[PDB]
Amino acid sequence: ELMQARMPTLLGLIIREAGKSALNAIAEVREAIDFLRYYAEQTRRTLGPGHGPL
Amino acid sequence: APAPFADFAPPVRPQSTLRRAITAAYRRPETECLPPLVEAATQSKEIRDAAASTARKLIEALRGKHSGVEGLVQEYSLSSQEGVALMCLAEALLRIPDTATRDALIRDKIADGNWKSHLSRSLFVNAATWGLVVTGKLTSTVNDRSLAAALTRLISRCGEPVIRRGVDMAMRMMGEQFVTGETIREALKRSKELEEKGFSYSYDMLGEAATTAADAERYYRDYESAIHAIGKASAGRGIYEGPGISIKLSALHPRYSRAQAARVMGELLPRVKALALLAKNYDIGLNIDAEEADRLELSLDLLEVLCLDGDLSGWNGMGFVVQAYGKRCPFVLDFIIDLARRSGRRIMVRLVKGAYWDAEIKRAQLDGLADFPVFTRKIHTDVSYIACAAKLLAATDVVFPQFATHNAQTLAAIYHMAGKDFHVGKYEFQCLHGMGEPLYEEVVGRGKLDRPCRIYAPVGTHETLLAYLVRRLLENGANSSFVHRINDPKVSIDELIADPVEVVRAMPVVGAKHDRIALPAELFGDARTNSAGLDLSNEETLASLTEALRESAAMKWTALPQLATGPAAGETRTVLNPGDHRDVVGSVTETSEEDARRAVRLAADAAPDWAAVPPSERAACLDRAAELMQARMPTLLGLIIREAGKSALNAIAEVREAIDFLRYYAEQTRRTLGPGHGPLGPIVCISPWNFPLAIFTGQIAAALVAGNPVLAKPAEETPLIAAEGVRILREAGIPASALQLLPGDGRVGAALVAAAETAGVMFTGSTEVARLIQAQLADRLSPAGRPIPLIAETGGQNAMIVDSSALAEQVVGDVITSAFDSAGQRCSALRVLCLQEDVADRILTMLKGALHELHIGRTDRLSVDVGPVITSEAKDNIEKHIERMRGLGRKVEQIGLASETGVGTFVPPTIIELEKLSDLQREVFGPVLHVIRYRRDDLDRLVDDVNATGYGLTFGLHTRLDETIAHVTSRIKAGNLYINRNIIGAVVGVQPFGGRGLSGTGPKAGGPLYLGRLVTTAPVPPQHSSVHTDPVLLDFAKWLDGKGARAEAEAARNAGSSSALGLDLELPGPVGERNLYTLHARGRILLVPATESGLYHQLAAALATGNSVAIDAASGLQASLKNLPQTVGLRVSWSKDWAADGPFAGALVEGDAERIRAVNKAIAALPGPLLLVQAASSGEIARNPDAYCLNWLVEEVSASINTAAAGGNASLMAIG
Amino acid sequence: PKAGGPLYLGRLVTTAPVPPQHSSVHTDPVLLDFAKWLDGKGARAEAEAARNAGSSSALGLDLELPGPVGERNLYTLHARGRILLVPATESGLYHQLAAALATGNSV
Ligand SMILES: Cc1cc2nc3c(=O)[nH]c(=O)nc-3n(C[C@H](O)[C@H](O)[C@H](O)COP(=O)(O)OP(=O)(O)OC[C@H]3O[C@@H](n4cnc5c(N)ncnc54)[C@H](O)[C@@H]3O)c2cc1C
Ligand SMILES: NC(=O)c1ccc[n+]([C@@H]2O[C@H](COP(=O)([O-])OP(=O)(O)OC[C@H]3O[C@@H](n4cnc5c(N)ncnc54)[C@H](O)[C@@H]3O)[C@@H](O)[C@H]2O)c1
Ligand SMILES: O=C(O)c1cccc2c1OCCO2
Ligand SMILES: [Mg+2]
Repeated sequence: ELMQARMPTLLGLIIREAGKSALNAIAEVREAIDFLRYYAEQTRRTLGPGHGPL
Repeated sequence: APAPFADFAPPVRPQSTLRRAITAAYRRPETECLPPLVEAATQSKEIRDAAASTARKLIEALRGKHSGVEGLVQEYSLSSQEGVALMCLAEALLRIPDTATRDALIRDKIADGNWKSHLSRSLFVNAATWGLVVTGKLTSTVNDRSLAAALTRLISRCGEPVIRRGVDMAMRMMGEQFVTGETIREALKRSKELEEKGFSYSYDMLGEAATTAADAERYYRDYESAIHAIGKASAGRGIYEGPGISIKLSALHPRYSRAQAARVMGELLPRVKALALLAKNYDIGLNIDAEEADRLELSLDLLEVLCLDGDLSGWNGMGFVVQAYGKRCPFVLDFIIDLARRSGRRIMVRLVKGAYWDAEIKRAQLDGLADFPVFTRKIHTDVSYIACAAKLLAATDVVFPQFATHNAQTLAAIYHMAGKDFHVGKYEFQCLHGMGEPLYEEVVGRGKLDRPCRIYAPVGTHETLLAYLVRRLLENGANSSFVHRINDPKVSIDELIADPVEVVRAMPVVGAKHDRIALPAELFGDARTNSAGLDLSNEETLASLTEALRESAAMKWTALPQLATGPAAGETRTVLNPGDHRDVVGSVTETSEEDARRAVRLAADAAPDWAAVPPSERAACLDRAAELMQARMPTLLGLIIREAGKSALNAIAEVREAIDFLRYYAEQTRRTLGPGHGPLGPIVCISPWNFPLAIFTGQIAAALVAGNPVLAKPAEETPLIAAEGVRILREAGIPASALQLLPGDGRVGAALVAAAETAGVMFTGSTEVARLIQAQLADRLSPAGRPIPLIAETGGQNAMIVDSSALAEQVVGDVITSAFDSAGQRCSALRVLCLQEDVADRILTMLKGALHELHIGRTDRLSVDVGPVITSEAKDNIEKHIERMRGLGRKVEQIGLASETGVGTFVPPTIIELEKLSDLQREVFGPVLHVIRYRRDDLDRLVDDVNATGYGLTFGLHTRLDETIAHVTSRIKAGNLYINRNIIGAVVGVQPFGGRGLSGTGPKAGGPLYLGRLVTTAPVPPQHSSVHTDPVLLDFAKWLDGKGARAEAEAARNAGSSSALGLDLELPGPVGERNLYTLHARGRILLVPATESGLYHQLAAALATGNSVAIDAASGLQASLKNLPQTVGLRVSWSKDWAADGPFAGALVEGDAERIRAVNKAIAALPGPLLLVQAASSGEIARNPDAYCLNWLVEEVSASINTAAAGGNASLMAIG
Repeated sequence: PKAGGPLYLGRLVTTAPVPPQHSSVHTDPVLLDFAKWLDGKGARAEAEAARNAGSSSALGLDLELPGPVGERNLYTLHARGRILLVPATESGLYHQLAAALATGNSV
C-alpha cells in the first residue's frame, strides 16, 4: 500500500538512479507491489506452525 | 408348443379410456402439451397481482432472514477444495463410532501430522456430494489428488481447530439437516417442535432401487418398523394432522419394471398392501413416491388394485405422487380423481415438479425415442404444475391435494387460486426438511397465511443419506432452481415473482422445446439422422409390437444363394428357434462350393459397373436401406428374436445398430470418397451369428459404399435375417451383381476367401477362424502384387475393475447387464469382474442376489431377460468350461432353469470365483462371469494381468477417483473403454468399436478409418489430423540429415506431420456421457526391409505414429542404423526370431512380389495377434510418399464416460 | 523455484508446505513399475514410499492462471531431467529412486 501510494516518488528515483524510462519504472514499482501481495497471499494459503524458518 | 408371441406383453388389465389418454400423452410434442396447461393455469388479473404481492412478501422475508459451511470456509480462509476435503475428512472421522476414540485420533494423530497414515477406502469417495455442498457445482468424478493436497495444506496450516469445526459441521449436517434423524425414533423426537407450530411430517426412509430379494426385504422391514413408530407417535391424530410415511416402490422389489409386471403384481403388490394395512390400523398417511417415467403407468396398476381392495376400506391415508414435469400429469390426475370417485377413497395426491429430469433426458436420447416424457423448459414444468393444481383444487371433495414446492411464486399462485375458504383437510402444502422451513414458516400459522405444510423428512444413517444425496441437492440447487436463485443476489425479486403462465403465453411459439436439448433423432445434427427405437414401457407400442411380432412368426422366411444371375439351387434345411427347436423359423438353401466360386467371378465381372456408381449415389442406397430397416423394424425384431435367440430389447438395439451403420457409412462416404479412392474389388464379408443383422449390415454396407461388390457369407446359424438384410439392400438400389448372398457353413466362407478374384475380406468371428483366414490369404497377392486386406474383428477377454469408491448398486446393474445380456454372446461381454478386496464380499453378495432375479427362457416374452445360447454345441462348450472350474474347486453360482428350457439350448447365467486372472485361459462365449479380487496396492499389477491375456476389446472401470481413472486408462490396452457404465452396446459413430491384440486388426467398425481400408488409396477421414509430432521421429529425422540421407529426412519430417498420432476428439452423443476418440501408437511394429532407403522410410512411418520397431536382422541392414540417438535406439530392436520377439502390432514389408508373399506367410505363422501388414516394393517407396499408409500404424481408442454417475448432470444444471 | 510462483516460499522454510493447486492426477509409469519391482522383492516399506511418492508428485500439473483477457497464461510441471543420486544404503537408494522416478526424472 505504501509503495502504491508513493509510486510517483519511487519512479523519480528509479528513473534517475537506474536509467529507467517512466514506463519501465512504473512496471518496476508495480512488480514490487505484486511480489509483496503475492507472497502475502501465498503465505496466508500455506504457512503453519510446522513450516519453520531457515 | 406355445404359439410365438402369444404372451409377449399382455397388460396388467384392459386399458380404460382414462388410462389410454395417459399413454397417448407419454411423448406428446411439447408445443401440443402447453396450450391447454396455459389455459387451465390462467387466473384473473386481480389474483395474479395478489399472488405477485404475496410471493414478493415471502421472498423479502426469505432474503431478510438469510451457511454453516460458508462461515467455516470464511473463518479458516479455506479454498473450495479445502472445504470439500475438510468435509470428506469429517465424514470419515464420523465413521469412527466412539466419540472419545475419534477425538483422540484427531488430537494425537490427525492434527499433528499424517492424516493418510490413520484414515482401503479413499477419504474422498463422496467428495462430489460435498463439492455440491461447498461450491454449488457438481463434478461427476473426484480429483482425489487435489483434495489430498488441500487436506494436507489445511491441516498443516490450521491444525486441530479446523478439524474440530469440520467434524461438528458434518455431524450437524448429516444428523440434523440432510436427515431429520438417523433413526425413525430420533426423527419423531425432533418433529415435535414444528408440529406444535402447525407443521406435519411424512417420513422418507431413504430406500430405493432394491437390487436383490434380500435388499427388498430389508427395505420392507424398515418401512414396517417405521410405520409402527410413526403410528404409535401419531396416537390417533389422523392422516391430516398426524404424521405419515412415504415409500418407493423400487425399494420393495428388485425387478420393479413394466417388463416384469406380472412379478410386480404378484410379489410387490402384496407387500405394499401389508404396509398399507398397518398404516390403516394406525390411521396414518402412506404415500407412494414417484420415480422414473417408465414406472409411472405401472405404479397406477398398483394404486388401482390397492384402492379397490376392500381390506383397506375405511382409510383415506393412501397417497400418490404425480410429477408436473411429466407430459402425462394432467391425464394421470384425471385417472386418479376418477379412481378416488370409484373407490370412495380420498386419495392424497402429492403434486411435485419432479426429481429425475436430467436422467429422463439422457434415457430418451439413449433409447432413440420420439420425444421426452418430461418438459425441456423449466417454465413449462411451472405452468404444468399450476394447471394441475387448478385441476386438483376443483376436486378437493374427492382427493386431498398436497402441493410440494419450495418456489414462493408457485406457492403464492396456488394460495390465491385456492381462495379464502379453508379448513384443515382441504389441501396442504409440502416441503423438504432442512430446505423448505424458511419459506413455510412464512406460511404456517394464524399469523402468516394459515395454511398447513407437511415436511418430507428423510430418515437414515450417513451411508443411506449419501447414496442419492446428489439428486436431492440438484432439485433445489441448479441454476434454474428457485432455491438457488433466491440466494443469487443478481436475481431480482421481480424476476422471482415473474408469472410463468403469462411468460409462456407470450412466447412466439408456445411450448417450444428447449433450444439446447436435442431430440433423440437429432443427436448428430446435420451429419445424419439417429436411428429410432421403441418404448417397451408404452402400452400402445407393446400392443402394436405384439401384433407385428405375431405376424412375423407367420411368415415363410427363407434364405437362398442369391447369385448375380438369380437364386441358386442347393441343400435346403430348416432354421430352428434356439430357445425352442419345435419352433421352425424358416428354411435356408446353402451354397455349393462351386457356386461360391462362381459368385466371386460374377462379382469380379460386375466390379467396374458398381465402382462407376458415384459415391454419393452409393451412399443414397445405404440411406434408403436405413429407411427401409427403420420402417420394417417390428418385423425384423420378430425374426431376430426367433432366429437368434435375442430379447426384444436387444433386437431393437440390433436393428438400430444396422440403421446407424448404414447412415454412418453413407455420411462418411459423402465426406471422403472421390475418384482417386478406387475400390479394392470383390470383398468377402463373413459375419457372426451373435449380431446377425447389425455386423452383417455394417461390413456389407461399408464395402458396398466404398465401391466394392460384396459376397455376403452369413453365419450358418442365422441366415434368415441376413437374407432379409440383403433383400432390403437390394430394394434400396444395390444391384444384384454388387451384393450376392451365399448362405452356408465355413466351407462356403473358405471357398470365398480362397477365390482368386477376392480382393479383400471383412471377418467378424472367433480369433481361431480369423487365423485360418489369415493363413489362406497369405498365399495370395492382389494383381498389383500386394497383400489382400483383411479386417478381422475377433474375441475379447473383457474385464471390469471396481474399486471401493464405486456405488455397489450401480456396479451390480452394469455387471449383470454386461455379463449376461444376450446370454453373454456379445464380443463386448464382461468376462472377468475384478473387485477391490475391501468391497468384494458385499458386491459379490449383491451380484449373486441379482443373478437370481433373472428370467431365462424363450425370448418371445417381454419378461425374459436372458435367452438361449445359439446351438447345442455352444451350450456343450460353455458347460464343459463351467464343470472344469467346478471340478477345480472354484465357487460356482448358477440360476436354476425352468423345465420349459429343455426344448431349447440354454445355459444358466453363472458366476465363477477365480483365484487369479490366469485361471481363465480362453474366451468362453456364454453367460459366464468370472470374479477375481485384488488388493488396492496391486491395481497396477492387475491391469498388467488383464493386458496379459493378449486380448484388448472392451474394458470397464467403476471408480469415482480421478487418480484411478488416469492410472487405469493410461495402462490398460483395450480398444473400447467404459467408465462408470456397462461395457456393451457400443454405438456407431459414438463408441467406434474394435480392439487390439487378439481382439482385432482394426480399423474400428463405426469409426472414421473404416472405409479407407476398403479402397486402394485411403482418403483423409473427417477430423483426422494432429498438431503433435512424435519427438523420436524428429530425432530420427535429424539423425538422417546428419547421415546425409536428406530425402529420407524430408520424408521423415513429412511423416511426422502427416501422422494423426495424438488426435483427441469428443464425439457427439447423448447428454450425461462423454464419448472420446483418440489415436495412439499401435505398439511394436515388425519391419522387414530390403534396402537402406526402404528401412529409413519404414522407420519414419513407424516412429511418426509413436511405435517402436523390431527390424528383421536377416535384412543385413544393421550397418545402416549406426550411432542412433539414444531416444531412437530405445525404440529400435533387431529380431532374428520374429516369433520370439512379439507380439507385434503391425508390420511393414519391402520387397518384390514373391518376397512380399514369403514374408506375409512368415508373418501369418507368428503366434498371437493377426498383424495388419503393409507391403511395398522399393520402387513404390521411391515413387509414393504414402506407400505405407499411416492410418494403419496408429491404434484407435474409444472411451465412454458416464458423467451422470454421481447422481446428476452438471451440464444440464445450466439448462432451464 | 520460480519467483512469483507457488513453489517459492517453500524453499525458505525447513519443511515445505503443499502449495495452492499443487497436485496432479497423473502417476509416472516408471514409478509404478519400480513400485511393483519393490513389491516382488519384499521391500514393503520402500514400495509404499514409492506409491506415496507417485501420488504426491505434482508432475503433470497443467493450470491456467488468472490474468488479463486476450492472453492465456499457463503453468505446468515437468520432469527436471536427470537427477544425481548419491546414496549410502540400499534403502536410501530405493527412496531416492522413488522420489526421482515419481517426478518423471532419470537418474
Ligand atoms: C415434499 C416433497 C416431496 C417430493 N417427492 C417427490 C417424488 O416422490 N418424486 C419426484 O420425482 N419428485 C418429488 N419432489 C420434487 C423434487 O424432489 C424437487 O424437489 C422439485 O421438483 C423441486 O421443484 P420446486 O417447486 O421445489 O422448485 P423449482 O426451482 O421451482 O423447480 C425445480 C424443478 O423444475 C424442474 N425442471 C428444472 N429444469 C427443467 C427443465 N429444463 N425442463 C423442465 N423441467 C425442469 C425439475 O422438476 C426441478 O426439480 C418432491 C418435492 C417435495 C418438496
Ligand atoms: N470384435 C467384434 O466386433 C466382434 C463382434 C461380434 C462377434 N465377435 C466374435 O465372434 C465370435 C462369435 O461369432 P461366431 O460364433 O459366428 O464366430 P465364428 O468364428 O464361429 O464364425 C464367424 C463366421 O466365420 C465363418 N467361418 C467359420 N469357419 C470359417 C472358415 N474356415 N473360413 C471362412 N469362414 C469361416 C462362419 O461361417 C461365420 O460366418 C466370438 O468370438 C466373438 O467375440 C467379435
Ligand atoms: O455389444 C456391443 O458392444 C456391440 C459391438 C459391435 C456391434 C454391435 C454391438 O451391440 C449392438 C449391435 O451391434
Ligand atoms: Mg462357429
